[PDB]
Amino acid sequence: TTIVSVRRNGHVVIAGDGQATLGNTVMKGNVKKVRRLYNDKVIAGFAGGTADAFTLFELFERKLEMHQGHLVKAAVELAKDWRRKLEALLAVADETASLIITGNGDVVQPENDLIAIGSGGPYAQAAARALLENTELSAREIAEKALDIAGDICIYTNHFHTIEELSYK
Amino acid sequence: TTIVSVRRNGHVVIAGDGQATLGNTVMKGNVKKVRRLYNDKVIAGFAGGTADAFTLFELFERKLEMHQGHLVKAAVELAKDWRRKLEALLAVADETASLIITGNGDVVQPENDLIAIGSGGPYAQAAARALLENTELSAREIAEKALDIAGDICIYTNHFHTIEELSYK
Amino acid sequence: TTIVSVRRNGHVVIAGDGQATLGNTVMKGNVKKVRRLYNDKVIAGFAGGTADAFTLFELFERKLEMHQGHLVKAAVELAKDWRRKLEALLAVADETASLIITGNGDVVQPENDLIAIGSGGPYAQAAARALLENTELSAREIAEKALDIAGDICIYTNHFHTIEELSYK
Amino acid sequence: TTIVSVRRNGHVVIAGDGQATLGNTVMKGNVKKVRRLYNDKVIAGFAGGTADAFTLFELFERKLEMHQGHLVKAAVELAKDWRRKLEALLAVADETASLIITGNGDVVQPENDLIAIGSGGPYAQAAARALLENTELSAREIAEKALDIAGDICIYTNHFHTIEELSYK
Amino acid sequence: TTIVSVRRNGHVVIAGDGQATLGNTVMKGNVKKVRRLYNDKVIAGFAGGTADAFTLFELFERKLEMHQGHLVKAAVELAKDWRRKLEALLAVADETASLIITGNGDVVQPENDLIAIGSGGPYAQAAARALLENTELSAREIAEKALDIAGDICIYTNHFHTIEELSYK
Amino acid sequence: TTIVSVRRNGHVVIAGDGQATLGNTVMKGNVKKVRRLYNDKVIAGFAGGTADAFTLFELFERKLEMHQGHLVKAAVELAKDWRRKLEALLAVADETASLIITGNGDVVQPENDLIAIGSGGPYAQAAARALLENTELSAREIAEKALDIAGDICIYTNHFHTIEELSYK
Amino acid sequence: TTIVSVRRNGHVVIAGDGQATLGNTVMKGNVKKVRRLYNDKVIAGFAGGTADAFTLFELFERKLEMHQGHLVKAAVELAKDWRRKLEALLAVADETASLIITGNGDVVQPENDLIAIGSGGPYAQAAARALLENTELSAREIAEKALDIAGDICIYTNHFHTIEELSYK
Amino acid sequence: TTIVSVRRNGHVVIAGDGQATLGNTVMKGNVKKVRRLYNDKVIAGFAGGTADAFTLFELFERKLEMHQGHLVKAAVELAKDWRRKLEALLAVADETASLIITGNGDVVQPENDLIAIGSGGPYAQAAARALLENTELSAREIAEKALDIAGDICIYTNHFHTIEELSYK
Amino acid sequence: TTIVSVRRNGHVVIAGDGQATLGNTVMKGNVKKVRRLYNDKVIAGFAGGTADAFTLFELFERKLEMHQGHLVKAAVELAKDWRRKLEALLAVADETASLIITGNGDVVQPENDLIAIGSGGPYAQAAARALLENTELSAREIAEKALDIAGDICIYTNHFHTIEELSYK
Amino acid sequence: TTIVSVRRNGHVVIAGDGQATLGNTVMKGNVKKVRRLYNDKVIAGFAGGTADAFTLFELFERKLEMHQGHLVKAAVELAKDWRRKLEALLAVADETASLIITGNGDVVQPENDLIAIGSGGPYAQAAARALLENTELSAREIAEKALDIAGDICIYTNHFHTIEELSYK
Amino acid sequence: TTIVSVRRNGHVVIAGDGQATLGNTVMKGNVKKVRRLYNDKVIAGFAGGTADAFTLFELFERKLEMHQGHLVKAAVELAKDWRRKLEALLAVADETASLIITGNGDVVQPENDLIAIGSGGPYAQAAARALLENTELSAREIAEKALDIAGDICIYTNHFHTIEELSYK
Amino acid sequence: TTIVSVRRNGHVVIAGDGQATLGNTVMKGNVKKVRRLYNDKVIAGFAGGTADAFTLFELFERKLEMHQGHLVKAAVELAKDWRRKLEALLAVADETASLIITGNGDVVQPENDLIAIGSGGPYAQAAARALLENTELSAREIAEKALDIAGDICIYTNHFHTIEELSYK
Repeated sequence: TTIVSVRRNGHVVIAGDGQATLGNTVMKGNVKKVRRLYNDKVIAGFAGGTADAFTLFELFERKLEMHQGHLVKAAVELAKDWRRKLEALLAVADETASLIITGNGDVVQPENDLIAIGSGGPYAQAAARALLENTELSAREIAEKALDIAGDICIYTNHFHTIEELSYK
Repeated sequence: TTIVSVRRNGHVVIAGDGQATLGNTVMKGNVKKVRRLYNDKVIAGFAGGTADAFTLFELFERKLEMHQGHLVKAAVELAKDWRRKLEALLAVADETASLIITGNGDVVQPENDLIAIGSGGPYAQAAARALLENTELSAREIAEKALDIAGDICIYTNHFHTIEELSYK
Repeated sequence: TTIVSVRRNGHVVIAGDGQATLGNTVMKGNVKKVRRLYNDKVIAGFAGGTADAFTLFELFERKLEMHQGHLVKAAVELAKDWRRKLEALLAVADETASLIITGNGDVVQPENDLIAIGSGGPYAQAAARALLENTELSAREIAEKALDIAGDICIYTNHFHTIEELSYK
Repeated sequence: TTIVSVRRNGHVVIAGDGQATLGNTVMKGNVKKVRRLYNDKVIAGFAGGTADAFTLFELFERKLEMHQGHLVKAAVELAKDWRRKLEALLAVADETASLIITGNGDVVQPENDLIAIGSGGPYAQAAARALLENTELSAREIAEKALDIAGDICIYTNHFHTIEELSYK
Repeated sequence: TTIVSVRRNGHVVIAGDGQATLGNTVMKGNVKKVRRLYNDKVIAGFAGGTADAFTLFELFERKLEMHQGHLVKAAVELAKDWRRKLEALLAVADETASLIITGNGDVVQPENDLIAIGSGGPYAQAAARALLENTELSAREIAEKALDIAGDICIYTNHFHTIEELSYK
Repeated sequence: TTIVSVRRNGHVVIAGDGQATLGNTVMKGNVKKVRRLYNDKVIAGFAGGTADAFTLFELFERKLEMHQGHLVKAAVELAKDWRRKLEALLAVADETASLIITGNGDVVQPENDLIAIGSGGPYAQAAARALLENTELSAREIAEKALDIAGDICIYTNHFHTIEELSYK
Repeated sequence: TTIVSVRRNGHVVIAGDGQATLGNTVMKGNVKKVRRLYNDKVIAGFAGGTADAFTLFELFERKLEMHQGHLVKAAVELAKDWRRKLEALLAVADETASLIITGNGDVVQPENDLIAIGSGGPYAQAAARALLENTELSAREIAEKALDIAGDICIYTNHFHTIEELSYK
Repeated sequence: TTIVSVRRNGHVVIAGDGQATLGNTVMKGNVKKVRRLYNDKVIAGFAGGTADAFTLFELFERKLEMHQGHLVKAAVELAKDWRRKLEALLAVADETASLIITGNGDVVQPENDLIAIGSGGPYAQAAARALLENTELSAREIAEKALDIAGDICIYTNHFHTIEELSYK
Repeated sequence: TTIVSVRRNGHVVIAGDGQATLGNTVMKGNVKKVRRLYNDKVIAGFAGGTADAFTLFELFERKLEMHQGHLVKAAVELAKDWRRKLEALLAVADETASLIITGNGDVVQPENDLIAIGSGGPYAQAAARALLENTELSAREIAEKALDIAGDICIYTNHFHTIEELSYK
Repeated sequence: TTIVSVRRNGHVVIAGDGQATLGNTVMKGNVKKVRRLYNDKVIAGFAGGTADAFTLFELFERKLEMHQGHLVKAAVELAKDWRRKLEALLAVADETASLIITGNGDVVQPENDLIAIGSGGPYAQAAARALLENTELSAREIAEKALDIAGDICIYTNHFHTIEELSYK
Repeated sequence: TTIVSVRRNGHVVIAGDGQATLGNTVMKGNVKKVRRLYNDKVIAGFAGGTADAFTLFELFERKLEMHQGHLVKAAVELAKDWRRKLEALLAVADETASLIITGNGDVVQPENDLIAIGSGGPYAQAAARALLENTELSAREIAEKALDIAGDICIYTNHFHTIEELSYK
Repeated sequence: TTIVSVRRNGHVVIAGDGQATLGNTVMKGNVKKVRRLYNDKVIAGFAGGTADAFTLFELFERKLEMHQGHLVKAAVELAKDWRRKLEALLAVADETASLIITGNGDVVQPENDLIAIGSGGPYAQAAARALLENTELSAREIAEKALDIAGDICIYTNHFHTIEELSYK
């Protein structure tokens, strides 16, 4: 799996592949790993088992309403509620911030709001970081291009894309 | 990796992917796994390390000259010379026969001259066997279509193709 | 085990083998892995332990009545009730849709309503996909032929068949 | 793999399946695991890798000539020559005796000249022993029927047969 | 251990050995693994820990009274009450049917009412299947002879016998 | 540890050593591993951790009162109550019967009421069985002599003795 | 396996079982593990692979001639010649002494010329030691009775016997 | 460690880090992993043990003289001479070609003369590939920037650089 | 990770790196591992998962208010409340004392109020101890210099710093 | 860790080292492993984690008051609670008795009130036992000298001492 | 095993137990582990296999003659001849020095000519060191008393003694 | 084990501890791990087995004479002769340079001629680096003080010192 998030110029996106691997075989190639939440002003991407991550969605989407729609707090609260047999990673972003929510119940603020998680995560991070620091490409162009390179390199990442973008100020 | 060989209507082909995998990463995606030998009337495909298999080429191409270019004998003789470690598989075919030459030094005659070796071997075998018994497709069409399906399913097989065909009577 | 589902021309079928394996030995060779439900206009096939899957039947057949006989909703509802980790897979199809219901509680829509689950799943998928894209065979002919190839290749799949077909518009 | 040998009424046979398994997949289903030697008055069957066992053939067939055609001595001598990186089992029989030649270099005289080696060995032994002690069936009938049952039970044994019989006094 | 059940000509029997093994040592050699139930018109044999299986007896003998003495229903009901893992296997038979009740809570109808469970199960199955298909022996003779062979082959099965027979129409 | 129980001529005894071993070192050499229960007409010996076994005592001594002082029933009932994180063995005997109560919750009736459990169990069993079948020694003499031999042979058994005898009819 | 040697009243014997075990299955039950040497005034028993031990025979029988027939010296000399890829144990006795010759090349003088080697060795030692110290049985009676007990207890020892006795002064 | 090679516009460079890791500790941070050869018109970089790789240098620098200074042939010849207990990777480039020389004795032509080997190899490949396909940066700028990103991501790669450039035509 | 605490001349500091490692890759390099508490007269540093340690903060900051602001008691009370699925270390200091609060619920008083915890802990301890005993550097200078050396040596520690100082009497 | 207790001539002492080891590194060298309790007429020493053992203190010191100050009971009650994923040993002594309270919840009376627990326990036991049986040294002299020897031999025991003595009648 | 050597007042002794352990069982209890050499003015003790150590004897006794009878001489020369690698330890002493000769071919001068090797070595070292530093006992008394304590503590050491003393100036 | 080397102001030293550890016990505490070579103008220290390292001495001292006394060349030549690998580390220094010679046959030039190898190596590196960069201490003072700290922290390093110094220009 590979989930990428890039933020640039009042835009933020999350892109994910669609590969589901069982052993050395592809079960499915069109998995939707990126969705919108909270009246479509919150975007999220997941890596891991479809169940555990879907648990996290509701569990997170709940905390969003339960906390006004405040991204950071909703995530922080959730860090306590998971602190139990789940293994998945969650990439979450809105107009204000971008974070990662992990299995142990950690909440992580990526360095430049650049998120790259999954098996193919580090490869996408390398491509994204490169494009960020040496081009004037858009957050959507960078995330998409980084995801293709990751799929080219990671055996467990493909070339099916789901991309959700968020325009703001 | 995946190597397929199909024989039908005075034609015989060998098709192979181009993926070289190190761990979970792709080192190279355009490996040439299929070549011609002996004045281009013998075709061969390999699966395994580039070195050990290249050893087998020369070691086999030698026995071809050393034995008139009689395919079967040259292979059988080689079975003794490796009977010492090498881990690679060799698919070899000509106008007359088609065989597999393995690491332990075995020589195997496939059931209907259908060869499918490599990690993605079995999946290509299933696709080929289906096409063979249920279509009127050519040996080249069948091998190519089986190799794509194998690449689609096997994590260790890609969609780069090298195909060598041999027309005869 | 191998369960195959093919949909073509107002027909949909599910086919399964009959092998039950304990270690390296065959316990039973005539397991019924495919049944009809809901007044025989819903067909289902399972892979896994006879118990956990039979749990899923009732648990699913319940939701069918509880939800009008609506296939998709009944499955989606069940995804919550299992979200307690049973290890079986369920292939379910009717006139309208075809889905897979897994252990973690996921519900999956296969790409072209082609379902291939079990140990021998991928091999049947390869054969089915081939036949689908290169013949004019019926959904029943394709599923049966794909199941035989799977049984030929999978050590854990045999040649006992249970097939349930569904004619509609 | 199963190899069976039965001796009864001046007859002795060796029967073997044809399955070659790689992981959980069948590579080949028509392997010839039984042959004749020494001007066709010695029969042998093998279980294991095609190479190591083929080494044993020549290595054994050599000792046969080197020792007159005396079955027992030729085998005993071989026990020293292998006393080194081979893993295979050898079933050998003639007019006089029947033995097993193993990897460590042991030579074993089965209890009632009933030999059953391979993964499916014990199941064929049980069927054979039953038929032996409770029927008047021929050595060929017993070996064949025992091999089918073994193929039915062993995941690693099939229903392809190679049978070599030997009539004498 | 080994439990065998054979049904033939209005007779049904269950036979079991007496070996209790701890590590590589025999704790006890005269374990009673076969008993009668429900006014002695139901017979049962068990494989596993003496406790867990004895739990199953009462738990099963209960359902028998609770359900009229109907063998199949009593077993099916029990499949729910155990749905923890108990680790034992239960062989149960009467005038009407013969079944296996397992640890996960499965209920299994053997192919020809031939039951062979335990470590030595498969060997007894092979001998029984042979005798069944090639002799005219009684259900008691076949079960006993199959149990001896299993004890001869299985390290964990001995030659102490407990046999319960049931004559009917 | 070695606990021995012998029954002969209206007498029954239990004998145990006194060694407590931690790694390769002796912590204690005078452990009391044999006691009397239920107004001193029930004797018991244990092998394992001093805690888990002492749990078993009370848990067993309870069921004795709870069930009249009936040895067998009290033990059988206990088999359910332990069917959980204990690892110990219990040897229990009275005027009527002698049994072993194990960790999984099994209850075992030894072959000739001869009990030998612990690391040095099998050696004492061999000595006891010998004396039983070839001398006219008393149950106390046999158990004591078998325990010494076991201590001589087992690294984990010493020569400190605790013996409890029970005279009856 | 179990090899026993007892010396008493100008007699010395060696007794061994006949079981050959492969995994959990019995290959052969009538192995001859005890023989005579050097004009039948030297007896020997072995435990291990039939090959390595047979190597030891010749290698030892050689040193016997090479050293006059002196038991101890012949064994001691051999200790140097094996001081290399053999794993077997050798029990050797004559009119004068009794010893064990092991794989590392050690020569061991048992305590009271009582030898018990093999998997079932210790159990036979316990029975033998008991009989020795508490009966007036003959060396042949003791060894035989100890071997039966060992076969009763060891999973890897049977009840087939080969006994060689030696009468002297 | 990380070795990168980029070729663009009549330039070719090799860049490497300087980290030497022992366990989880840094032994040295200024290792020179890139050098010039053959009168400074051949550049090379290595990954692995300082010894084995230095062996490869001389062994390769030898073949360069021994073969005119022809890069490809000198490498191919070396592939035979190593076809033995070395574990290192070699990156080699000149005016004409760029190759990798591995431990098994393989010679690999990278896809677009882009070489990225070492633990941090794949991350540098992703950054380089990105810059190549989306900027107009120089081969030196790309290699340096890709090496920094690799050092940022790989625990086993640092930010010490050794860069050798080659201007031609 | 690496947390250092030094106390000297009415000053006490805590210094931590910023590296977050996942596998062999750096997720984040600017983690804040040191904070102030209780109206900024208590400083704390953590090592481990961001979640479990953040649990400890609140859980500890709670006990501070709950206990007057008494450092030692608040920590000791917490030792009971965690005596449960957390894995983190906590370095805590004020005007009066300095302690470590671990996962099992231990509270440890370091030897000279010198705290060095984390993967790079011991290396920082060595540098700090050296500086302490051989220079007149400030507690802040020592901690910072020790942290750099630790980051230079530990693969899992970087050179991002967060330092909190506390001036008192 | 090494805790020693010696009782002689109306005196009883407990001595412990101060080493705390993490991996192969010393975290702390002046740990206080011996304290006084219950108005300083009860002494105790611990071995293990500082937390779990400190739990045991309070848990034990509680039972002391709760039971009067009667040693045995306070310790026995504590054997409950630890009787819960935990590990620590406790040495406890007063004017009347001396005992060990372990992790499983056992209470052990040492042979001659000589207690030696911890990694270095056995070595101190050896030295103490020697001095006891061959000198007229005081209980304090013996315990101190035994502790030094243990620290000299045990890698996990040092030469920091904490000694608490108790004079009585 | 346990070998002790003590030197005091113109005396030097070597003491050893007699236990030979196979698995958890005692093979022999009266092994002679200490002998005299070189016209009985050199004493030696061994720990390990009887063979490898006996090799070392001759190999050492040889070098003694080959080098005048110079103890240190003969041992250092031997260090080269063993530089096999087979497993035994040798304790050697005369009028002048005392050394240990190990498997890798090291020669070690113990601290105060106190040698304690074997499984029970460290325990004897502790007892000896105690007695040495706190009594006026003889080298023979100390070694004997230390060996008993070691036998009491070590599971692999018994109370059979072989002691060789050497009086000089 | 710890070996430290510091070079400062025309001086260079090597310091090592004396601990030899077997399991968790100290075999010896006064091992000499540092010596002089080549007419006492070359100093060396080793870490590892006494044998393998002593091999390295002679093997290195040889190359010194064989190569004039040139430190670097003698070491480089040796790198080939070791390229069957004795597991040891070698620290070597003279007037000109300082290097490490490792087991795989690598030769490493430390960063500032500061060498710290062994289990306690990194701790001594931290202390040394600190002293170097923050004091005006001598190379001998720094190495000794760093070795003490390492011994204080490493469980496998003690406080016995061997120091060799070398004065030059």
